[PDB]
Amino acid sequence: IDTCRLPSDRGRCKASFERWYFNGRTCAKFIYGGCGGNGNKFPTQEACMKRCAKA
Repeated sequence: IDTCRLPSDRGRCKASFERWYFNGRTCAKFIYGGCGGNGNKFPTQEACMKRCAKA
């Protein structure tokens, strides 16, 4: 699991939506405007846990 290592950006921009991301092993939460994301970013925690907590 090398996707949970990628640093997800919150992308300030003109957006401000709360999303989930991987933090080493556990999940996290912040205001992700939608600018800056690859494989560590995720809308719901269900995917964040199923990608690192379930995998």
